[PDB]
Amino acid sequence: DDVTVVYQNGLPVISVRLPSRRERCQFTLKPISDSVGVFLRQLQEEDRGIDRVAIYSPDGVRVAASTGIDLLLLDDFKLVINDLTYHVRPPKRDL
Repeated sequence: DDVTVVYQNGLPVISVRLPSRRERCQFTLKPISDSVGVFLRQLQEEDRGIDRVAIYSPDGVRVAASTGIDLLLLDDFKLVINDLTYHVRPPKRDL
């Protein structure tokens, strides 16, 4: 339960723990414009020691980058930071 998904002002907020400092860093994104590559590119740009960054679907399949993040916020998934295979369940939305 080390990574959150809690909405504020109609948009997702993803507070995750970084590898360098343990202070939780939240990530505000847009379901419309922001994509998975904006999120992971961001994450790489808040820790210089993040080596391989990934996101997988429940069935292990790597989710693409140009996929909209609104489409990622329909089901649960896995955010992978280094050896950390993270599991995330996002609250219910419509679209």
